[PDB]
Amino acid sequence: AQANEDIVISKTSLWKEMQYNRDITIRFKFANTIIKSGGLGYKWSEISFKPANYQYTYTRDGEEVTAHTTCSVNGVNDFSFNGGSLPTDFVVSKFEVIKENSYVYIDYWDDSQAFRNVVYVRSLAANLNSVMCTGGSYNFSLPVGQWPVLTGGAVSLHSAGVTLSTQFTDFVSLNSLRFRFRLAVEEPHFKLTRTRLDRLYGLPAADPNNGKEYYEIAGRFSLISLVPSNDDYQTPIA
Amino acid sequence: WGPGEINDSTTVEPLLDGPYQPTTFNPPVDYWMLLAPTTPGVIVEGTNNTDRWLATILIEPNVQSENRTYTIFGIQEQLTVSNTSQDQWKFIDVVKTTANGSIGQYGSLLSSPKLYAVMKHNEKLYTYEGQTPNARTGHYSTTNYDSVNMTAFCDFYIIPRSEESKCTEYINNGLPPIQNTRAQANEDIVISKTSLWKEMQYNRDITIRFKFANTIIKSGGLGYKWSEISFKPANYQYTYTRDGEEVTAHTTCSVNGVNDFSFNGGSLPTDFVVSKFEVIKENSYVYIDYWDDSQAFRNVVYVRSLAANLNSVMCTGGSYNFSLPVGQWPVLTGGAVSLHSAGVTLSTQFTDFVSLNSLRFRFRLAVEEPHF
Amino acid sequence: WGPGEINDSTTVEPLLDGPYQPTTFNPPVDYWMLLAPTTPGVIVEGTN
Repeated sequence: AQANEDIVISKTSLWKEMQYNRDITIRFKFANTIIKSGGLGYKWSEISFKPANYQYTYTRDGEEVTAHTTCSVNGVNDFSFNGGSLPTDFVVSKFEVIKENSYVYIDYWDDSQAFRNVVYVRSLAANLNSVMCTGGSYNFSLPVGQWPVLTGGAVSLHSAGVTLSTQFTDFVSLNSLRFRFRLAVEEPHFKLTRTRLDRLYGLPAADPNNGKEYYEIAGRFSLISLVPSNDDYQTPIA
Repeated sequence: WGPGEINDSTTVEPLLDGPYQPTTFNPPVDYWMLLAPTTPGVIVEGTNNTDRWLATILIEPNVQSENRTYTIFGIQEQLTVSNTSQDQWKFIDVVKTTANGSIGQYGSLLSSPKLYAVMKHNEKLYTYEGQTPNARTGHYSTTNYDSVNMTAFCDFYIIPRSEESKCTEYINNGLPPIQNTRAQANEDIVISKTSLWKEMQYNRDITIRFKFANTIIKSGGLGYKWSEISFKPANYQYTYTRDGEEVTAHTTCSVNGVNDFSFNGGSLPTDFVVSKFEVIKENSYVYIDYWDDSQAFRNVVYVRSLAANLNSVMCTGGSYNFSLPVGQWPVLTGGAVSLHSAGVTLSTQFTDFVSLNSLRFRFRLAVEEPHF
Repeated sequence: WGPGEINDSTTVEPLLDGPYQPTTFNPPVDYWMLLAPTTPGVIVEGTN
């Protein structure tokens, strides 16, 4: 119920704007957990994705960069392929599948002077080269009968802008950054086993690594921010 | 100014209702019922249990005219049945009169793909017939015998009214049932010269108006087989009286930390089947955004810090019901969570050369003593 | 900087029981089967 007031905390200062251009690469990977439902032999509940943090190492003009990255997915489509109703059927709750209506919400962190410099950023554009993602295989164990395997899945990637976010607590400030991505479906399909409905488009949630090393993407930086600099009174009348 | 949202919900694509237990039914009016057989013989017994006692027989190929006992209703009954071709099955119909009634010989269909679906419409049982190339329909003189009760003897699928074209296509072809089928330099260029900047501490009396947006959608089935109870963001416009000037604002809402359940109350096609049932609990997050118009809010960018002392508020729920034409309906009543202030974050979008921002407000929640 | 985001915490724990189909069954080892009818007459039928 108090009134309006404006209070200053300290006096004026000098500020400079500077373009930043760095050659960059990013390392990329998924993660998964398989939480099955309780039951006798044929029960599955969740096959979904989780984020994780990683460390890596680059080279640029003879300088080392330790990295920190984390992966997540936005707008993931969901399926539930019913396997029947009998106590030995493939009753299942939740499958995770991706379509080009889904997005990616990965983070990216360094220790270089460039990232340390940019907090008060105006414009941040980049040119990330499109890459490929594929799928592998994952089997199941059953009391009897054959064994069903999730298999296959491929997509393309495409840049969809950058988003920066900052978390403010009662005590400290938390910086963060994301990376939106557009997905483009490819030809390999889901070779999921032991049920009728098959040959769809997208990726599964079972094998995101596929035995590969990791996922690498290269790109560029275009940045602008405000930094302190030197005075200009040295040449008052040039 | 714009919002930021996290969500995905699409559970409405089974397109196959699934196999069901063989059980005595009281099937409702004007509905389609798939007949999935295992071995030729008796499929379903359906009777008016006063006058009419109906069933049908599937027949293996290459069988000569032979009467065979079959213990329908616990009593045998013989009928001369013969087969002509060497690759197709046969379909017939039987009409009974009483407990020891006569036999009404009907039913005719050449069966390549081993499936059936023969149902009623407009107080009239419509029969089907033929062979996969250009098989067609018929009907029997069933003058409103709709009190008939089925008795399923196999596992089967169910279909509603308005897509009889697709069920005709399927009885023509059948489902595909295959289960286990198989760079350079790094420079920094200057934009322009320096600039002068000062920093200001701004405090405003803050009032926020809030209401939530909900959606209920029916899932295909018999009246209760539902999953989708979805959540939506809200959008409003507001007016404020603060220091003589008027304030306009917009606000959206979203929630993270989904706490979902399901009521799988049985397996019969009239049982209480709920697949997705979300009730929030104390360890989740709610989100609020601002599109304000104030001069102080006009200048919110390049923030060093922003604290805001808020008031804890009460949030309660209401009641809901359903309508399936049998029994007595259940009621969904409850809902109460006290809301407390929590951390506040800022996020900025970017595209081409313009920026989009959003003030995101997080609130910690708590459950109350009143019970539900 | 530090890790901040929450995509989704899918907390679905609705199962502590489950209804099944009154048909035949082959029992495996080390489990239990609950049965409770309401109609007078035999309900359980076991045969070896």
